[PDB]
Amino acid sequence: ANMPGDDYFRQPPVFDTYAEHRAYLKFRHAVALRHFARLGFDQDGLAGLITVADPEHADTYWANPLAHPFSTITPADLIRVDGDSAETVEGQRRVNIAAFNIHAEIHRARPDVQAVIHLHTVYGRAFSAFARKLPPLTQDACPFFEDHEVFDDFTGLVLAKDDGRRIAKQLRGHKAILLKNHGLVTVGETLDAAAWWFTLLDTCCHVQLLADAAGKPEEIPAEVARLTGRQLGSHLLGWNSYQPLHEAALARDPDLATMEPA
Amino acid sequence: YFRQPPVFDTYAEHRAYLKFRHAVALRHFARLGFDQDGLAGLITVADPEHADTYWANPLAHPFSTITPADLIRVDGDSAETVEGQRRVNIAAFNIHAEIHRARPDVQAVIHLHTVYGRAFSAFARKLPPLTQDACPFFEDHEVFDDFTGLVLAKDDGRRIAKQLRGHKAILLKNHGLVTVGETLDAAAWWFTLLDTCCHVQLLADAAGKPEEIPAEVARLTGRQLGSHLLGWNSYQPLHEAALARDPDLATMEPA
Amino acid sequence: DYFRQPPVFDTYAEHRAYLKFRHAVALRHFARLGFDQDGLAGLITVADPEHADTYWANPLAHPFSTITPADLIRVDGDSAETVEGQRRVNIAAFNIHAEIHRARPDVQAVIHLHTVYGRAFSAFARKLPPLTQDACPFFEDHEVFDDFTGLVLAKDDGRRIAKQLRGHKAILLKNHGLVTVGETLDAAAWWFTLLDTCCHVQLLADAAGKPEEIPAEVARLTGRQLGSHLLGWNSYQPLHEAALARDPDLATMEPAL
Amino acid sequence: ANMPGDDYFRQPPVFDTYAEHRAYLKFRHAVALRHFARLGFDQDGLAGLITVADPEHADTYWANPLAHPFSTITPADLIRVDGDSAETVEGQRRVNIAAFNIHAEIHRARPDVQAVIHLHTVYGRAFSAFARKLPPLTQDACPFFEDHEVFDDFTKDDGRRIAKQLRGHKAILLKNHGLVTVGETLDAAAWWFTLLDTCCHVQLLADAAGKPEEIPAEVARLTGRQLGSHLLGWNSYQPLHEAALARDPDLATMEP
Ligand SMILES: CC(C)=CCc1cc(C(=O)O)ccc1O
Ligand SMILES: CC(C)=CCc1cc(C(=O)O)ccc1O
Ligand SMILES: CC(C)=CCc1cc(C(=O)O)ccc1O
Ligand SMILES: CC(C)=CCc1cc(C(=O)O)ccc1O
Ligand SMILES: [Fe+3]
Ligand SMILES: [Fe+3]
Ligand SMILES: [Fe+3]
Ligand SMILES: [Fe+3]
Repeated sequence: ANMPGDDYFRQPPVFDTYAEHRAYLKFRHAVALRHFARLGFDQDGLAGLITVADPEHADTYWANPLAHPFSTITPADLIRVDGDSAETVEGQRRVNIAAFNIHAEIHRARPDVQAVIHLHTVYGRAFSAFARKLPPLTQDACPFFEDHEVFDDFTGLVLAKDDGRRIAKQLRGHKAILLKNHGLVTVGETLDAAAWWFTLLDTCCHVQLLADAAGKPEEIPAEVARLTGRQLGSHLLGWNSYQPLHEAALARDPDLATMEPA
Repeated sequence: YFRQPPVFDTYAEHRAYLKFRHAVALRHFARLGFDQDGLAGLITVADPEHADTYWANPLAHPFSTITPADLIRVDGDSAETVEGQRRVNIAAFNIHAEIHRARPDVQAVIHLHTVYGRAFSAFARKLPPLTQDACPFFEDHEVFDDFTGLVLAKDDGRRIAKQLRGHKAILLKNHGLVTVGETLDAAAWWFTLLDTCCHVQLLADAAGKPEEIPAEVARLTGRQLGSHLLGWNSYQPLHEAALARDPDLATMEPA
Repeated sequence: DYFRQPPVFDTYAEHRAYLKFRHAVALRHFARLGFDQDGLAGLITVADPEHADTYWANPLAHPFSTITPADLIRVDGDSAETVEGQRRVNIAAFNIHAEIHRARPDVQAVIHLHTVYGRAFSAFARKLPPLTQDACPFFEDHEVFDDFTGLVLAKDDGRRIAKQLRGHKAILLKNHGLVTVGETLDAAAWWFTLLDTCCHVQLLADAAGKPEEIPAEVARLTGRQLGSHLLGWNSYQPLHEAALARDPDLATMEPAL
Repeated sequence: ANMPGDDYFRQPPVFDTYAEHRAYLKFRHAVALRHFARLGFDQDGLAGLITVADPEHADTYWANPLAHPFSTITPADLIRVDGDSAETVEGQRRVNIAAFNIHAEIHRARPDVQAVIHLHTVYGRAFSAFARKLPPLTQDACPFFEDHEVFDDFTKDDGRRIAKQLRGHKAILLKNHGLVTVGETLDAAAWWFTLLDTCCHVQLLADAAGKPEEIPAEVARLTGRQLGSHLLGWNSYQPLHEAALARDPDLATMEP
């Protein structure tokens, strides 16, 4: 309505060639893993995965390889994985096939999505144990209002594609899904937006848990939550919100910063 | 016994001091983790010469890397950047400009989105005088008891400014904390202290049923520890600690 | 093919050098997590591969953050005397570890560190529920030691703990803290790391409300999938590597092969 | 009881000269402040104070000066303060006179005590709001069992009242305020402070999570005797001192 004008926010970049787009994505992919490591989302052993669709090779995805610590990962460590077979088509190492099954099915169900993020975190795990939608407790939780789901089954590791299919079906067109008794998944039209939604979702889980422990807080009414969610929950806002996180992660590691593509 | 805020002979010297302190305060807040909030956080500092214009951190610049040269000067009425190229967060700026207009005594307004501040703000409740450290807020802060989404209309900023009255802080319910100060330093101390007090209150409420300090004691304590002089002085080691962490920024310190 | 396998060594000397290096790095990993703040309380023992009933240990009072392979001491199981090195072990903690080692010839390493979440959860004298997938490795595979008699200054109290542990991967010493074991140091250190985080999650969820646990039959299946030695060993690898990357100086002490 | 023999633990050092003793104490004092800064106990503005009695000059105390951040302090920044007047007798800067009044009265009441520590912390502040003794919830809390008090009022006369309530104990909880510990050495005092804050953290979390069971008094008292002596506190602090040194090579070089 009285939202800022067209030129207020920065726009996601567009690239001439697939190779230029790919170099940009692999760098942002590595930086996002460094950002998540610094938040402590790298402690979960082999559980964490970020997939980014290759712009040129349909139905193949860049991924962090099994067991590589997020804190040291570089673009050259990323592997490209075939969606259907989960086989590595570029690189030597394998992906986490269970996590990858979930991601590939989400990617297949969501052609609009460039990136899927699933990391095992403390606040995310704890909140997921309630099998409950994230309430619109504060303005910052409103981007998820009427735009996330709870996957209300838990059948162990997703070793059958059918489990991935069921998760993707429950996600529908939403930005996030809570795997009950498991943890958070976010998606985005860009890696940047996906990584912002993940960061924000974990912080919202933290806030909700603490407020519930401390007393009986009041949530924002639906009508205001929905308005606020429209204001703050768009791809453009998510992409823009991620930028200082990317930049801050660069400033922290001069070595990674030097690998930024021309 | 206490140090006094400095006096300057020229606007240029005063301005350079303010911009340096402004950037260091952002580095202090980044180190506390208050830089995780995307585009939400804002600190405004009145320019000492140019009435009704305010230095601000620009939209999307990470607090951890910001320098004086990154700060933008923004016109209070239009929210237009009049010095620098980048834009301010116009929603947050609407709140700050209205508070500045309502409070000629205030040099600085701070609003950052934090975990403890967000959580506590969800209760729409004044911060109790639970410990000595919470007493600076006792009978000196308000709750803004409305939430209508982003503050995109100056009128909503006006309402917040009206509710703040002469107080040092206001809790925007279901949103987060705002503090003010006669100096940037005092404002940044109040913000730091308020977040810690929110943390302590939430933990104590979760753990059981704690007892507050009685109002009579709280008010006396609050007078002792809630003055501008105390707030300004309390901030000094925080400024210095932030400097020690970045030698590069430390070299940009004016004389 | 998919998972890596623990290494096999041709000589006791090569095995030993590998273990001491991994032992030091594990202590660096735990320091970084803040599990080094407990004064003298924390202990990791690693069985020597050649010398029966003797154990490498971190020495009393050496900070985890600076420890190197050369600082580790080898301790006799029965006497708790240092047989290699100069310094003494924490004899109370060692009594527990020696008895567990004696009871569990399959175990290479025993880990006991005093942590905030571990201590807090241990105050409830309660098994760790299968609240999330990550807690399932402990499902039907850990015990609670349901006595607390002070420092373990008698072998007999170590015996009681070892008896209650049975064949499990972990035991919660009530009003005290966590102990994990493993067929390798790596797996033991992964179980400890994971156990502490699971204690954290359980405490927060119980504080926040009334969460629902995974049903037993699903928990048991998940626990078999994620609770094997192979999975534990593999899960630890990025933690070892991340600790190395943090200290180039320690990283240079890595043995070859 | 079944406790280790004579030579098992290291002993606090003895010096032949006050000059050597003093240089040792000032170095340890600076390092302890670095240790506490790293724990985040430096966030509390002007609130935090560590006093260390000078070994030679009666009723005078080394202190961190008002408003110097803990993270950067060196031995040369410490000031020596007269107990009675709170005047700086060595150095230029002033101490926090309010906090110092509490410390000086504690020192006066406790000739056995070398060091008094009062820092404002999150878990300490929160737990102190309950005006309740720290229960023997885990082994680690047992050093405080029957060896700490709650000051059941609101903050020289105030210092006197605190010192009276502390009696011969290692710690006192200032209700609705925060923690104080003391020690026969700086090292032991700093260990008790570190440990006390962690114990407050554990107690708060366990009380939030449900209804935990404490160690019975008889076992708590035995455990407290095993782990709550000066010797054990001194020894427990040593890795914390050494770890703090390893973190700052620059401070490490100032070691006497
Ligand atoms: C067995 C396998 C293919 C992968 C291992 C693995 C997967 C996951 C997960 O997807 O949640 C979590 C932890 C973990 O270790
Ligand atoms: C639409 C717009 C002007 C600004 C962005 C923006 C503002 C705020 C806020 O003021 O609370 C929080 C997050 C955020 O992204
Ligand atoms: C008296 C003695 C042998 C050892 C010291 C000692 C042991 C323990 C323990 O095992 O839990 C914890 C702390 C500590 O200081
Ligand atoms: C007025 C004065 C001498 C000191 C100020 C001061 C005292 C205290 C305290 O004693 O608890 C805490 C914070 C603080 O800022
Ligand atoms: Fe998973
Ligand atoms: Fe805001
Ligand atoms: Fe122990
Ligand atoms: Fe105080």
